[PDB]
Amino acid sequence: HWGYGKHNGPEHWHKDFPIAKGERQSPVDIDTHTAKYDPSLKPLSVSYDQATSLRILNNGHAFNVEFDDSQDKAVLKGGPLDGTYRLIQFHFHWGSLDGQGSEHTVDKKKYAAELHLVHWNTKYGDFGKAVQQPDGLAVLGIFLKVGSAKPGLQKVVDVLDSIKTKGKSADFTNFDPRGLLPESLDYWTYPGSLTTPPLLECVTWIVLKEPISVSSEQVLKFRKLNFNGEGEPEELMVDNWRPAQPLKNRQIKASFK
Ligand SMILES: CC(C)NC[C@H](O)COc1ccc(S(N)(=O)=O)cc1
Ligand SMILES: CC(C)NC[C@H](O)COc1ccc(S(N)(=O)=O)cc1
Ligand SMILES: CC(C)NC[C@H](O)COc1ccc(S(N)(=O)=O)cc1
Ligand SMILES: CC(C)NC[C@H](O)COc1ccc(S(N)(=O)=O)cc1
Ligand SMILES: [Zn+2]
Repeated sequence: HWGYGKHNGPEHWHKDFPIAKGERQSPVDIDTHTAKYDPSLKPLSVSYDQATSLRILNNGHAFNVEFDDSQDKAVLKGGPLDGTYRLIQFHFHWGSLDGQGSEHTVDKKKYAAELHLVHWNTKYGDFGKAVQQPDGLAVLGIFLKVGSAKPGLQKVVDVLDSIKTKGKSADFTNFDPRGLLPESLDYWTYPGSLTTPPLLECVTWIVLKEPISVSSEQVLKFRKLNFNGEGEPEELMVDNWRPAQPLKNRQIKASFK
């Protein structure tokens, strides 16, 4: 199956997922001098106060913190979006070293990691229907750099020991994702795709300009996770990022001057 190794990584994905070479693939490089300020872009509305987290899962490619998305409890609206998008999960992509790990890049700069808060459009009823639509998902992407610790991340870091290997899960209730946001909500936005198979072209990407800082100890604990299942030869879960894809016939818009 697909992965991030030499024999199943991003250069192989097109053989089972031909949309890998499609017209609106993600991630991309964000050329800050080419992105156009769009004064018609509305401010983002992040309403996470009623969020209900449930569980954290090692799925063999990353770890997902999952939410109750059966009601409008934690939603994203505004910005480039029409309608209401419900938070279903967040996850990260990260590197084996601090100089790499993010999926999007900014003027070719790579950050140490990237957080993805995944939301689906409520007019399609459920997540599986939404991923079949060009405006079905909105993913809020947030860069991580290494510096001071992020206090709101520590609860996640401290549970990773219990989900070391693929298929393990743990209860993860009462987690507040507001503690993972930077101060500013200035953003870039463009139409794109899931960055892992099935690579569906269903995502409005909203990438925040301001990174969050995490400590070296926090990201070191990400790197102790395993791609493999329990009892299998250990493969550290590192460098689970897809590189930048061709922008093709797309414009990146900026919410800020
Ligand atoms: C785990 C054992 C069966 N070995 C796996 C097997 O060789 C499959 O190899 C592959 C290699 C690449 C892919 S793709 N186009 O999804 O990235 C799929 C299967
Ligand atoms: C009805 C409520 C409790 N929520 C149910 C909703 O279908 C959420 O289901 C989920 C939530 C997250 C995921 S994962 N590991 O892909 O991120 C999968 C199914
Ligand atoms: C209506 C809500 C609760 N749906 C979102 C929820 O997370 C369900 O997630 C999913 C996940 C997968 C599918 S499938 N295998 O049909 O594509 C459908 C819904
Ligand atoms: C096809 C459906 C039902 N299952 C999809 C699967 O859960 C993958 O979901 C996702 C969700 C988000 C992303 S990312 N890295 O772009 O934010 C990638 C895969
Ligand atoms: Zn992701």
